[PDB]
This record gives sequence, C-alpha cells and structure tokens, in this order.
Amino acid sequence: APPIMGSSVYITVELAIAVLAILGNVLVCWAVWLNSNLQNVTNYFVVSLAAADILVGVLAIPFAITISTGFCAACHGCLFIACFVLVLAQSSIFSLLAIAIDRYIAIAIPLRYNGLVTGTRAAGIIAICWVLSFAIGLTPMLGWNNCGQPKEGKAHSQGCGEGQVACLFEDVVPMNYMVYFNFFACVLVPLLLMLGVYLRIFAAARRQLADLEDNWETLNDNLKVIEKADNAAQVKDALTKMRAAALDAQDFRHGFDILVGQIDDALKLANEGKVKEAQAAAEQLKTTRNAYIQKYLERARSTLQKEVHAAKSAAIIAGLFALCWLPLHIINCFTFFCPDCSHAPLWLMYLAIVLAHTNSVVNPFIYAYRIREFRQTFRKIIRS
Ligand SMILES: CC(C)CCC[C@@H](C)[C@H]1CC[C@H]2[C@@H]3CC=C4C[C@@H](O)CC[C@]4(C)[C@H]3CC[C@]12C
Ligand SMILES: CC(C)CCC[C@@H](C)[C@H]1CC[C@H]2[C@@H]3CC=C4C[C@@H](O)CC[C@]4(C)[C@H]3CC[C@]12C
Ligand SMILES: CC(C)CCC[C@@H](C)[C@H]1CC[C@H]2[C@@H]3CC=C4C[C@@H](O)CC[C@]4(C)[C@H]3CC[C@]12C
Ligand SMILES: Nc1nc(-c2cccc(-n3ccnc3)n2)nc(-c2ccco2)n1
Ligand SMILES: CCCCCCCC/C=C/CCCCCCCC(=O)O
Ligand SMILES: CCCCCCCC/C=C/CCCCCCCC(=O)O
Ligand SMILES: CCCCCCCC/C=C\CCCCCCCC(=O)O
Ligand code: NA
Repeated sequence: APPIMGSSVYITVELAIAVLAILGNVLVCWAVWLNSNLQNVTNYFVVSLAAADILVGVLAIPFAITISTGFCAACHGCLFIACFVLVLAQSSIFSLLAIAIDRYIAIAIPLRYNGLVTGTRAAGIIAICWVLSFAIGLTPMLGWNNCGQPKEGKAHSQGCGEGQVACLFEDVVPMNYMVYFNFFACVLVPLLLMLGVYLRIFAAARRQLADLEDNWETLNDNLKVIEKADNAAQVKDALTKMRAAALDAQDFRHGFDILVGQIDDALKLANEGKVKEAQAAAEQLKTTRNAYIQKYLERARSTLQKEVHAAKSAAIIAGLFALCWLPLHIINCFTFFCPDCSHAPLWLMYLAIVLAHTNSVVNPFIYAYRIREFRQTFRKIIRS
C-alpha cells in the first residue's frame, strides 16, 4: 500500500496530540502565573513539567513526523532531531522526582519544610535539571552514535548526498544507548526511586494518622483509669502519663496550655493524697478536650488527608508517565535483546510513539479532576 496513506494517519494523530499538548500545558502555566495560591515550590516543578510538554508539541512531534519520512540529512543533524525528545523526557523525569521528594519533605519534616524548600533553591534545581537533561538526551551527539557506520546502500537508494544518511531514529541512535543508558539508567532507576519515595510518603502519612488516633484514645482511656481509680497513687500514675503525652503532642496553643495546667493541678492534688479532689480536677480536662483538643485532632487529621490526596495526584502523574513511555522502551528491549525476533511492525512503532506523546496531554486533566485550586483557576481563565 502507498506509504503516504499509513503515514497520513500517524501524522494527523501526531498533529492532534501536539495541539492538545500545547493548549492544556499553556493553561497550566497560565494558572500558575495568575493565581498566587498556586505559586509554591511544588508547582514550579509542575510548570517545568508543563514546559517540557509544550516543547513535545512544538518541537518533538514535528521532529518525529520529520524522522518518519526517512529524509536525506547530515548524520549529526538527523541525530539532533532524533534525540531532542530524550531531553524532554529526561527533564520530565527530573521534575517528577523533584515533586515526589518535595511531598516527602512536606510530610516527614513539616516544621523544617519552609526553611529548606524555597522558590530560589527550586529555580536553581530546575535550571540544573534542564542542563543535565540536555547532557543525557544529547549524549549520542558526543559520539555514542552510528554516524561512523552509515547505511550507504539506503542513502544511495534514496539519492542522498555525501555525508548524508536516510534519517531514521534506529539507524543513527545506538540501541545499546537506548536500552542500557537511556532506559535502564536514566528512566527505570529514577522511576523506581520515585516508587520508593511514594511508598515512604504513604507509610509516613499512615503512621502519623495512627499516632493522632492513638494519642486521642490514650487521653480518653487515662481519663477512665482516673474515674475508676481506688487511690491517689493510681490517679498520679495515670496523670504522669497524660502530662508526658500532652507535652509530646504540643486557640490550639491556649488549649494545650490549659490541658497541661489542668493535668498539673490534678497531679498536685494526687501528690497530697486528695483522691476525690484530684478526680474532680481531672474531670475538668473533658471541657478542654471538647472545646480545644478535639478541634486540634480534626484539623491535624484533615491536613494529613489533604497531603495523602495531593501525593496520590502526584503519584498518578508519575505512573501515567511510566505507562505511556514503557511500551516504546520495551519494544527497544525486544529489538536489542532478541535479534532472532522479527522487529515490531511499523504500525506498532507508530502506536507506541503516539502513546508516549499522549503523556504530554494528560497532566492538565489530572490537575483539573483532582486539584480544586487548578480546577477553579482553569474555569476562571476559560470564562474570562
Ligand atoms: C528555538 C527553536 C524554535 C529553533 C528550532 C531550530 C530547529 C528547527 C533546527 C536546529 C538544528 C536544525 C537541524 C540541523 C541540521 C540538519 C541537517 C540537514 O541535512 C537537514 C536539516 C537538519 C536536520 C536541521 C533541521 C532543523 C533543526 C533541527
Ligand atoms: C507498559 C504496559 C502497558 C505493557 C506494555 C507491553 C507491550 C509493550 C508488549 C506486550 C507484548 C509485546 C510484543 C510480544 C511479541 C513481539 C514479537 C517480536 O517479534 C517483536 C516484539 C513484539 C511485537 C513485542 C513488543 C512489545 C509488546 C507489544
Ligand atoms: C518494573 C518494570 C516496568 C521494568 C521493565 C521490565 C522490562 C525490562 C522487561 C519486561 C519484559 C522483558 C522482556 C521479555 C522477553 C524478552 C525476549 C528475550 O528474547 C530477550 C529479553 C526480552 C526482550 C525481555 C527484556 C526485558 C523486558 C522488556
Ligand atoms: N525506537 C524508537 N524510536 C523512536 C522514534 C522517535 C521519533 C520518531 C520515530 N519514528 C518515526 C517513524 N518511525 C519511527 N521513532 N523513539 C524511541 C524512544 C524514545 C524514548 C524511548 O524510545 N525509540
Ligand atoms: C530548546 C528550547 C529550550 C529548552 C529549555 C527550556 C526550559 C524552560 C523551563 C522553564 C521552567 C520554569 C519553571 C518555573 C521556575 C521557578 C520560578 C520562580 O520561582 O522564580
Ligand atoms: C537554551 C537553548 C538550548 C539549545 C540546545 C543546546 C545544545 C545544542 C547541541 C549541540 C551539539 C552540537 C554538535 C555538532 C556536531 C557537528 C557535526 C560533527 O561534529 O561531525
Ligand atoms: C507552532 C510552531 C510549531 C509547529 C510547527 C509545525 C510544522 C509542520 C509539521 C511537521 C514538520 C514538517 C515535516 C517535514 C518533512 C520533510 C520530508 C522530506 O523532506 O522528505
Ligand atoms: Na512529559
């Protein structure tokens, strides 16, 4: 069948993806620029990720369409148009890893987060990451390429000139680079590190939510131990543990000041052998628990639930990046490791390439569906 027919479907789909990738990701950058509630370190990496996706639409997709023609080109020029998408994918990986680490620092050390993670340090990391992405993605232009062994028969059959080759990705980019360096070292290892970071985020949230519920239950159990106590020493023992737990957990500041103070009043009575007076003093702790401690617990639980929801949204984007790119990397593994296997057919290569590009369309949707602040800002931009 005429090659222009199958190429026409692939090209049209690529162009449709390029349009959506630019539109949705420009909307993400617009929302962050306009709304100060979206201007935070996590979202500076989100914008770096959206910039990489805009460049997939503007440059990587036109370059993929160009390569698909097999046009005559100087081998090192062909190599640049083949490798530029690897720069963008690498930058995306560094942005996804930075978002995961950012979310881990926020849940593991919230009191140190604002002094450790600043906009200035974030902008420096993003700049370094873009430089490293160019170094990794354009490593073949440093000599790890097949330009020293051109397919001269294919070049002559196409009427190419001297120093020119038929420009095809797998003719100029070495497959040992694609599998060992690009896939295993530069993609799979950071994705596995991201999985490890997300497991630590969810374990930290789970442990912190369990600790809030345990401290609340301990307060209520110790209040009952005091109510049923048969002597001053038993009231004292339960109060000494209540005081330590209260200090460990320490209008919310006023509530904890009242709580420790009331435990201290009861403990002083219990040390004087005044059981009944110590038990009546301990009952006052219920008023403080109802008016202050319960509100603290509900707010701390709600804050942890919002961090779990946010880390899930971030993990879904990292997982969707893995889902969209893995097929092309896996096809490269078959081409490389199985020279006795027929190469994956051209229609399957086009499908894997288009699926990898579709990753540049999906993040604006995940932000709109899962993040209220982005959802409302997108609605305001599209309306105004
Ligand atoms: C800032 C942005 C918009 C600028 C983009 C510049 C792009 C389109 C330029 C920069 C380098 C260029 C390549 C350099 C060399 C060659 C080899 C030649 O035999 C065919 C064209 C080809 C393959 C060029 C295609 C266009 C190219 C990729
Ligand atoms: C990441 C998730 C979605 C899994 C993706 C798995 C895909 C990429 C796998 C599953 C089955 C695989 C195919 C199984 C058999 C062959 C025949 C061989 O001659 C060329 C490779 C080819 C055609 C494989 C290409 C990759 C393949 C299509
Ligand atoms: C955690 C997951 C996503 C990591 C990725 C797994 C990759 C590296 C695995 C999944 C299936 C594997 C392939 C399965 C079958 C074959 C055919 C054999 O003749 C050569 C090795 C080869 C081509 C394997 C290479 C590695 C492979 C592509
Ligand atoms: N094997 C492979 N091929 C490509 C790639 C990139 C752009 C265009 C084309 N193309 C066009 C027509 N036929 C092929 N192929 N990319 C990759 C790749 C990038 C990242 C991981 O694998 N692999
Ligand atoms: C080949 C074309 C150039 C390729 C590299 C382009 C890199 C563009 C990067 C932009 C991401 C910026 C994200 C926001 C940075 C933080 C802002 C701030 O806190 O001041
Ligand atoms: C901020 C914008 C960044 C733009 C891209 C920067 C990197 C461009 C890469 C250049 C590699 C140059 C390779 C030249 C090869 C010439 C041919 C040969 O030596 O045989
Ligand atoms: C908004 C700017 C970015 C988008 C630009 C789109 C340009 C058109 C898309 C495809 C790239 C051109 C393909 C040229 C193939 C040459 C084939 C040949 O020489 O045989
Ligand atoms: Na991306």
